[PDB]
Amino acid sequence: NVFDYEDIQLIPAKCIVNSRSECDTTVTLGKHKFKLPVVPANMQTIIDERIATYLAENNYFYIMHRFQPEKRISFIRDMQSRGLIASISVGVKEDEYEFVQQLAAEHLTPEYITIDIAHGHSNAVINMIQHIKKHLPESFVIAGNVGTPEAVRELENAGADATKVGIGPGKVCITKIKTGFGTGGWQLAALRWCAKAASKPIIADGGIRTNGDVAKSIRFGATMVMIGSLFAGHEESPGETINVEGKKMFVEHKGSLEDTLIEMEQDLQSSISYAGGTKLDSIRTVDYVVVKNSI
Amino acid sequence: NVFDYEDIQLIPAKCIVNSRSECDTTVTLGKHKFKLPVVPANMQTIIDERIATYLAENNYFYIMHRFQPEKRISFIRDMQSRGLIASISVGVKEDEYEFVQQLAAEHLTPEYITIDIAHGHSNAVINMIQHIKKHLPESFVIAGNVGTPEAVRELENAGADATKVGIGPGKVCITKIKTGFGTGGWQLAALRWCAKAASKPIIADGGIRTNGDVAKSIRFGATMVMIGSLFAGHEESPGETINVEGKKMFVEHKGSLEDTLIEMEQDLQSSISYAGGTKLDSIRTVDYVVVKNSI
Amino acid sequence: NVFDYEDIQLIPAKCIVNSRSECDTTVTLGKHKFKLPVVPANMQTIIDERIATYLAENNYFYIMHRFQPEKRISFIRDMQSRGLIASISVGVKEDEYEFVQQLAAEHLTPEYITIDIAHGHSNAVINMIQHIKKHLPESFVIAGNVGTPEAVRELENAGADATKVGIGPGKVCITKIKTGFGTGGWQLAALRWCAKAASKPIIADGGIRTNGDVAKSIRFGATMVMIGSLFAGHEESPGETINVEGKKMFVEHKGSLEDTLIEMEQDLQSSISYAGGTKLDSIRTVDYVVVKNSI
Amino acid sequence: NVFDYEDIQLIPAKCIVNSRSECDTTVTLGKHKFKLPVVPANMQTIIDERIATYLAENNYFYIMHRFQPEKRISFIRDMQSRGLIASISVGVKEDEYEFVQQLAAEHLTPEYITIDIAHGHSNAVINMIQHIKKHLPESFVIAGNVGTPEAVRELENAGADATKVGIGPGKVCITKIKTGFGTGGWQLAALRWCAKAASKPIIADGGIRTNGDVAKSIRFGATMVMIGSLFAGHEESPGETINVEGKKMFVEHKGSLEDTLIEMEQDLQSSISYAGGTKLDSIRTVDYVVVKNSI
Repeated sequence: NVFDYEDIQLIPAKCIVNSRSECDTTVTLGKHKFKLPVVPANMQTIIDERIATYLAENNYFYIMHRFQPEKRISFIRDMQSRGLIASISVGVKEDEYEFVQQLAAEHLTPEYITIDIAHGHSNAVINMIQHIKKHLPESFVIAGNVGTPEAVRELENAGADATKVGIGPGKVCITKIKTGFGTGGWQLAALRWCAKAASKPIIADGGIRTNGDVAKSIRFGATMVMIGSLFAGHEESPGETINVEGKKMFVEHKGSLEDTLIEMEQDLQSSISYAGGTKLDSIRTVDYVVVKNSI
Repeated sequence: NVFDYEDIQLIPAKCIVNSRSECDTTVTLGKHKFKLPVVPANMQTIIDERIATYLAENNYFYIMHRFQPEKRISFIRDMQSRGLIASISVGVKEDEYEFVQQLAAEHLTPEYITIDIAHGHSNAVINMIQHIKKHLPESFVIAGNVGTPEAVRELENAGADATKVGIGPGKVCITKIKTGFGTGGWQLAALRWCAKAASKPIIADGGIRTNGDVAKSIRFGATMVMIGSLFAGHEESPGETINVEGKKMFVEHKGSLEDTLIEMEQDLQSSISYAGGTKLDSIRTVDYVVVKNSI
Repeated sequence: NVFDYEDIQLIPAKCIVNSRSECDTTVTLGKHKFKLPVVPANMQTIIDERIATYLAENNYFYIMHRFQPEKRISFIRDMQSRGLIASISVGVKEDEYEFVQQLAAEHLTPEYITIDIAHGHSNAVINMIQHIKKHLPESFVIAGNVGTPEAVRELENAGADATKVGIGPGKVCITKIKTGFGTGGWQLAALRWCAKAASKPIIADGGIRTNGDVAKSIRFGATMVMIGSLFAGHEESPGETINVEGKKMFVEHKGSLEDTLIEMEQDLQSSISYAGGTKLDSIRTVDYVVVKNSI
Repeated sequence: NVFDYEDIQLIPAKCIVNSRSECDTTVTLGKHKFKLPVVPANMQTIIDERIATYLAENNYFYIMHRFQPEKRISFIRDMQSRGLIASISVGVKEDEYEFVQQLAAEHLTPEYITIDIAHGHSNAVINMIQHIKKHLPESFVIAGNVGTPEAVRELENAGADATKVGIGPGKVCITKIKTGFGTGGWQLAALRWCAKAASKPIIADGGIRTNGDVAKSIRFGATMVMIGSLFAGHEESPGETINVEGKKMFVEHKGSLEDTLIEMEQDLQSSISYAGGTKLDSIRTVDYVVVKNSI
């Protein structure tokens, strides 16, 4: 009964809008509303401070990476002084306990904290959730990564306000190849399985290959969809651009992040049109089929 | 229980003809009889006025595109004055309401009108059917595109004389990739599903890769099969031809449309031979299997 | 429940021989015994008179093609005068009725006659069987091609001494692509299905890609296996050979037919070894599995 | 119900270690403990005397090949005099009966003897087990190769201390292609099937493509995993190395065997981490899924 993104087709329902433009693609996560149910991967190869500022300035969700952890206290302070959301990443080591205590003492509370660990179903993650909720009670805590309903439950019960689902979701990623474990090759069914157990929002993390996979993630129960590859290789992205005969970034060149986000929004409005609704939640009650040949 | 064209093999029955030439490939749609149960895609990259005249002059069904909508009233008038069928396309916008009223006033009635919309299960399409049937009662109305039995039913009930079935049927088309919705990758099973509900003729639209897929569409309940790629890239087709070392059209060169239609007819006679009959409907009662590896 | 050659693995049983050389690969068809349960395709691109003489001289089964039908009466006479089996092909047209009568009058009786028609489940084939059995009662009659158990039954009941099973068996052959009918992509399961109904020997025709597919055909109930591609492109084969940097025939070059037949025999002895027997029929009672990914 | 390595994903359990370094990857086979549950293929293209000495000196299991059988008595004597395990291969021919008797007479007892035959379910193998156990009772006897639970049972019952499972396990190996028999294309399910019957340790032989397949073999019941390709093409391996623009060995160049074994150990510690344990046996009780598209 297991499948992935490429195996699913959603079934259209009666169209009730006269134009895509009528369809509302917004979503709320905790106390804030955002333009789209998508978020760039919280990695230094995908996001940086300039991209995060663009995103927050235009009401798109972001989560900053923790590659330069010494910069996070200033990052928070600065975003919040421009009236922008501060959304950061933390780990679970002893120095991250101090970091959090530090924040509590300057009375900085980031709107969002993501605990970002490969194998996030652990007491290390559980204790960090409990520590964060003690010292920064107003922070919205996203915990992961997990791959099972028992894990989602345990993390929600520890106090997480959301969980991030995906354990080496790519079909040929390192985790899958080297360990034999994870959601690689069945990420969509894994998401469904985890979502059926969840009382709190889920961020679906990875395995996204097309804009249609965003609608599919919403059907099987995501609130936010975390995306790597589709956001990689924009002019704004980390790295260098390579007439000539067509650019490459570090593998091809996708142009402007802004155009990509607009197209994502348009494609998602089309999805809502086909779902027979006018808003994002309409995607959640469409029927679907599992196709025979998907590759 | 879902599959597509490549997964199906039809099972032969006792041959009762001494020659393919004995097999009748004709079909009727409304008040007219045609040579073959196939029709070119109603798009400007596939059909034009010269091709439509060839087709009507030789008793092949066609449906003209609406890319130059201002030419349709003259097109109708001219075909009908040469004793040829006029088969046109319309949309659902306010100006198409006027267009239809225009026709009613010059007492032009095209034999066939196709309402051609991407997501055709809509009140926009339902109201256009009702408008057409009021002002041009003698016009044979084909409505689409749809992908479900509830849609076929609703459109038939609104007054359509046929429906066109297929929602981004190609395995790697835009609709599938960008929205996650439609019949892409299971077009044959979608056709079967829709056909079981239908009281009126169905035009099966797209996913056709081989001439054998025409017989397969007939088995699972099509009356006409709408074809794009197989008709693309003929000398007569829109675009330009490119010794040398073998032509290309815009991707390869298939030669003469007339030879393609002859071969389609011969291949279809072979299908009837294998079906144990002498006419097209014999294909409808053959057994079939769903193969394991189809790619 | 349908599959093909690539989906099947046969399961080994306790080995009871000390050497492959102990295993007997012979088979009987009618009144004669042959070295191997394989036979080249009866086509002019695969067999000719020199190859047929080699085969008969060494107790391998052959069936000559009918591309030069005027030569068949002399071919029979000449083989039989060298004490060799005469095995020919016939069609079902009125002149083939005369041909047969001709034979009856010179009291030439070929040991084997193959009625070779694409869609062999027909009254044309049934009447030719009955005609042959009237005028040449001692001839062993192989009739085909068929693809169903009802067809095998009808042909056996008409008087055939064997049937040939396969209707466009190749995964990308003409019949499959152009008509949508036949055993293409499920030839092994088709063979099994037909074999369960049969009271007389079956020749399994086509879809053979490896020497292991010969054992597989035997398991699912063949007596002789007709092979095209594996016998194509030998030095002895029709066509022309193309240092240099390695030969081609018309697509690569396989060397000597004799070496190919020796290797086929050795590979088949290995199959019998793995089947836990010492003779060909041991392959018929092994267990098997249907694998998940076969391509 | 049949599958292979590529179809399986193991499901993570709650992580209980603070570091991979906490996880114990050791295994015992008979009277000795080794670093890893892996062993190089006992073939001259993979192992030699220098590699065997490295392995034994560092507490990795090895099994020497028998390509130069005249060297085995000296090999044993020499290893054992350096305080190293002697692990050799034997066949089942009459001269191997003498070889064994020879050993018994110089009172050389190798710690490990592997009876290495393609089709090892045979009385030839059964009698060699019984001969070995009579003349060298202290030798740990591994018998194979087998592919069924009845074979494992018969060999265990004859006196084998372990069995080696795999009959042409590779997807495109000779045995599969030429005979139609064996575990090729379903090696993991074959291992599971055989393991459920076994009272003694199993060595899983072949079909390993990734380090994650080691954990998968452990889940479905291996004690040691025999590996060919992943160990082929190291600087230390048999053959010759080919700036320049990147080395090849005989197909690419993998560098140092020592680095490969370290990485294998690290990857396997990660597997134990994901399995929710601290030792190898934790992998044995994880849940798993069978994915839809695996290629």
